[PDB]
Amino acid sequence: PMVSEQSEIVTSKYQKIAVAVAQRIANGDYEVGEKLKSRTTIASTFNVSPETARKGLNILADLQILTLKHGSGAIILSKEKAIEFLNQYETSHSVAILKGKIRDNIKAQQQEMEELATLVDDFLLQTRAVSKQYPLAPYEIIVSEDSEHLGKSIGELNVWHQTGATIVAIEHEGKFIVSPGPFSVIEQGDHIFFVGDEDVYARMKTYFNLR
Amino acid sequence: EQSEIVTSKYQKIAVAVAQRIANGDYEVGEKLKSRTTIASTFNVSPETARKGLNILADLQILTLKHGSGAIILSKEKAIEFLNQYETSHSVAILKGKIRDNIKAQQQEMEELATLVDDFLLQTRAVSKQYPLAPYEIIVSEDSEHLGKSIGELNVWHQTGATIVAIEHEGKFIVSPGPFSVIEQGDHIFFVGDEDVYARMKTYFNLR
Amino acid sequence: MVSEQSEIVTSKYQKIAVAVAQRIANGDYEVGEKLKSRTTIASTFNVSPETARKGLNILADLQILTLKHGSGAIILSKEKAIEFLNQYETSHSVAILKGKIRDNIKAQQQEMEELATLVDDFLLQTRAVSKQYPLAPYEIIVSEDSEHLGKSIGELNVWHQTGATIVAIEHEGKFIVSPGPFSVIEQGDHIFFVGDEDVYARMKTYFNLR
Amino acid sequence: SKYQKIAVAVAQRIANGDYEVGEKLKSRTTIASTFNVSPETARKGLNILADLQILTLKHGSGAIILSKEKAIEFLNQYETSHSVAILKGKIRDNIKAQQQEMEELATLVDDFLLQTRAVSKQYPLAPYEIIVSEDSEHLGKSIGELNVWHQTGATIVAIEHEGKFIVSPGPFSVIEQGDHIFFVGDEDVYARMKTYFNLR
Repeated sequence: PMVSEQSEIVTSKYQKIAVAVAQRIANGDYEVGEKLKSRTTIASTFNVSPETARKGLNILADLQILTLKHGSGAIILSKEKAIEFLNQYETSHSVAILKGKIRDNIKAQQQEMEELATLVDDFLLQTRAVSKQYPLAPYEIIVSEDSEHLGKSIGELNVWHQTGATIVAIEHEGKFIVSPGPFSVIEQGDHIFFVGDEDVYARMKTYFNLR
Repeated sequence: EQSEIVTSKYQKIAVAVAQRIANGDYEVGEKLKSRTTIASTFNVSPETARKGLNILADLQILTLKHGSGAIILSKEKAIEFLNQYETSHSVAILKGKIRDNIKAQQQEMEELATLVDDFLLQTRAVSKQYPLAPYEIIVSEDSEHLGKSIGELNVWHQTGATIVAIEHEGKFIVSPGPFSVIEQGDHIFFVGDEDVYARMKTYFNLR
Repeated sequence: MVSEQSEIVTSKYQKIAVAVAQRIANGDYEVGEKLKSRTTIASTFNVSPETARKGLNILADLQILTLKHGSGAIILSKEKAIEFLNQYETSHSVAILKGKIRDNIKAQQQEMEELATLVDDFLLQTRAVSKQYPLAPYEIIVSEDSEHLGKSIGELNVWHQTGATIVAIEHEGKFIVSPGPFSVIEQGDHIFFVGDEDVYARMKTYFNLR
Repeated sequence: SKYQKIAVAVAQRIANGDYEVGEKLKSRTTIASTFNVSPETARKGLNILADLQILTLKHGSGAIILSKEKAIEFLNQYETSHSVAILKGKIRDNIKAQQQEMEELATLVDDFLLQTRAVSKQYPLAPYEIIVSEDSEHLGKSIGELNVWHQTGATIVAIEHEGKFIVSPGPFSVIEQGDHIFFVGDEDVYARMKTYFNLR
C-alpha cells in the first residue's frame, strides 16, 4: 500500500523521451525533412531500451509531430507543433516561475515605496518652502456633503478664531466673488478660498467638511 | 518680503493660555491674574495679551466682563478649541503617518516573500509524500475541447495527467473512462506531477 | 529552520491514519467490520508494529476505532473518519500557508487604501501660486498719518467702508499673514488686502492718501 | 526667485485687468523702486514677459502690455511647472503604479495558490493496490491496447516496476509480473481488477 523504499517516485519515461526528441526538433538538430535513425540507434543515444524509445516516439506520433508509418525510421512532420507541445508541457506557468514573478513584483513595489518616501519628504519640503515664497497664495476647500454649520454668516461663525484663516473668496453655485464680507452665507457645494499659514487648510478641513 | 513671516501674536497667547486651562493649571471658575501680570509672564504688552484672551472670550471659553480679572468657564471647550486649532491633519503629521504606513507595508511584503518561499518548498515536498493526491480544476467556457471525449483529447500526452474523476452537473463520477465528455462548468480530478495543474490549466482554459 | 542537507516528511503513522480513514470513509471498511491485527497492518505498510500502534491510536483518540478487543480494531464512525480527513487537510502545512498568504494580501490591500486616502488629504493642501489673479493682493502704505489708528480691524468695519478684506499687515518689519479682526494699524505699515481696482482707490481715499 | 515673483505679480495684474489692454507701465526703474528689488533684476523680470509676448519694451518710454490671454497662459503653466505641482503628480503616478502592481500580484498569487493537491479529502479517490503475483494472460502489452477500463472499469494511476514507482504512467505503459498497480474506482472495481489479472 505504501511506496517501497527502494522505489524512487518518478514519471513516465516515454514522456521524457518525447520531450527530449521534440526539443531537438524544435531546436533544428532534427530538421523537418530529415528522418531519424533506427529504433535501436535512438535507444543508444540515451542508453535506453528501444521499446521505450518507440513508445516515446508514439507520443509524438499521436501528437502529429512525426510519423512512424515508415519502417526506415521516423520522419519529422511539424516543427511548429513541436514548439506548441513544448510550450504546453513546459507550461511556463508552474508554481516555481510564478514564485519568481511574485518575488520580482514585491521587490519592484518595495523600491517604489522607498521612492514614495523620498517624494513625500520633498513634498513637505516644498510646502514649507512655498509657505515662505508665496505667503499670500490662496487655498481652496470644497464644502462637501458631510456638513454642519452651512447657511451661516461669516461673522457669526468666528472662522478666524478657530482656523487662523481669512476668507477671501467664495464660489457659490458657479459665481466667483472676492472679498464677500461677514453677512455672506455659505451653503453646500461651494468653493471657499482662504489665506493663512501652512496648517490653515487642515483647520478649515476639520472645521467645515467634518462634523 | 524683506521681513519675516509671522502669524498672529494674539493666537499664540490664546493657544498657550487655553493649553494651560486644558492641562488644569487654571481650573474651572477660578480667577486669573490681571491682563498686566500674565502679560509680563509672556513678555508681551498687556493690550496685545488682552486681545489674545479676547479670542477665547469670543470663543466662550472664559469671561472677562468683571474687571477683577478673567474667569474660567469651560475647560471642555478649551479642549475642543485645542483639538480644532492645533495640528490634527496637517501635512507634517500626515507625512509621518504615510511613512509609518509604507514601512509597515514593507514588512508585510517581506513576510509575503518568505511565505511564498515556504509555500513552494511545501508543495514540492508534499508532492513526494502524497504522489497520488488529486488536483481539482474547473473548466471555464473559454475552452476548445468542449463536447469531446477523453480518448481523442490525448490529455496524458500534453499534460502528463491521468483524469480520475469528473463532476458534471452535480453528479460525481469516479474513473470515467474515455466515453466521458467535458462541458463548461465541470470539475476534473487528476493526478500527475507537481506541474500537471498548470499543464491542465493552459490545456483546457487558456492556450 | 531546515538544513540544506535535510527534508520535511509526514510521519508514517499519520499516513497510515489517513489511509485507513479513507478506506472507512469511502466504505471499503464497513462500520461493523474488524480490522486485521496490529502486526498484519504493520507488515502491509512495511512499518514497525509500534508506528502502526500510533496510527491506530490516532483514530482511537478521534473515536474512529476502539481497541478494547484483542482480535482487532472495530470501526466506529464513517462520518468521523470524514471529519478527521477534513481536519487533516485544513490543518495541512500548505493549507495554513495558503490562508496566511491570502490574509497577508488582504491586509496589504487595506494598508494601500489607507495610503490612498492619506495622500489624498496630504496632496489637497496646496496654495495657488498664480492661477488666481483676482486674488492677487493689493498694497497700500500708512504713509500719510490718517485716523482710526491703534484700533483693530473688526471694530472699524473696514469692509463696509472700503469693501476690502485685509489678508496681511507688515508692521515695522514683521510680515503678518491673516492677522484677524484684533490686529492694529499704525503709521508706516505695509497693508495688503484683496478686492478689485475700485476697492484699491476706495482704500486709498479712505486712508487720506490719494 | 525674486525676479520670477515680479514676473508673476505683473502677469497677475495684467490678467485681472488691473493694467488695461494696451496700458503702459512707467520706466522699469520707476516700478522697480515700487518693489523692494533692484531695477536690474526687474528688467530681466519684464524680459521674461517680453519673451512670452505678454508685453513689448521697444518703447524706451516704458512697457506696453499686449495680451491678457497670454498672461493667463503664463500663469497656468507657471503653477503647473512649479516644483510642488510636479511632485504631486509624481506621487499620484507612484500610487497608481503600485495599485496596478498589486492588482497583478493579486492575480499571480491566486494562480499560485490554486495549485494544491487533496492529500486526504478525496476518500473516493484513494487508490487501491493490486499485486500481479501470478504471471498469466494480459502481460507485456500496453494498457491502452489492453482495454483496461473497458473490461475492468479502472484507471491506472501508478505502476511500481522493478523498484521504480511511476506516477501517471500513461496508456503506453506495460504490465509485468511482480508490479504493484495502483488504480481508482469502487469496491467492485477492485474485485473486477483482481479477477481480470487471474489473481482471484
